Amino acid sequence: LVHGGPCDKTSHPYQAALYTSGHLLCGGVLIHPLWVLTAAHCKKPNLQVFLGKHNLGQQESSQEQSSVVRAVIHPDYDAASHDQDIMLLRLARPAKLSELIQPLPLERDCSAQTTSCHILGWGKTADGDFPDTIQCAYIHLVSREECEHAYPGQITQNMLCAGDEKYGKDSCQGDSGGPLVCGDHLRGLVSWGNYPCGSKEKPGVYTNVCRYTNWIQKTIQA
Ligand SMILES: N=C(N)c1ccc([C@@H]2Cc3ccccc3B(O)O2)cc1
Repeated sequence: LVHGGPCDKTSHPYQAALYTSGHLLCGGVLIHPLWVLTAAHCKKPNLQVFLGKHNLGQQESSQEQSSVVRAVIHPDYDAASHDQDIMLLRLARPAKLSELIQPLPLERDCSAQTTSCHILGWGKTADGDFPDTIQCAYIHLVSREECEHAYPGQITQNMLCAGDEKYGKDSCQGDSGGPLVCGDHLRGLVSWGNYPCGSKEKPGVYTNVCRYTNWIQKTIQA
């Protein structure tokens, strides 16, 4: 996350860290003791999910670990266009809940007009380095028209755009699958965006979670 700052250790209990080959690949969202919601482009071999983490460089008393039993990619995910970029991860071991491990409620209502959001993760910071401490930033939901102009013919109804014209607060490499939180509900998933990271002109693109209400439930019920 570029142009943000360290999160408060207690303000992100739903945050997941996804590892592959000994390094952080993506973020994720705990939405159920058995399920982490992430981006479909985060599918990599032998994913290890870490819950209750704040500082990646140190073993913490609150952290929990789990292998993936089943990675469920949306049937209509299109890798070339990033459309329907959502994946459900079934945890091998259900998450042991505490004050630092809790699921985030999803936004079911597509009509919701809360523009004031926040992003978080352990992705590349302004200096081009990967932080050990989780980063936060307040960003705003950009218009469909503004996004459509920034990325011609690449924005679908399954995508949301959020940024900050003021300082260019954006998600970055390593923040993918992570949350876009609006009104203490999951509004989006870090999907893709401008390179180098920065939303001063071209906003960050997020999977639009409200559209997947039915598929999520149907997957968890299976
Ligand atoms: N809004 C942006 N500027 C933005 C955010 C996240 C990404 C990557 C995409 C990715 C690809 C492959 C593996 C992981 C990721 B991810 O963590 O972030 C790229 C751009």
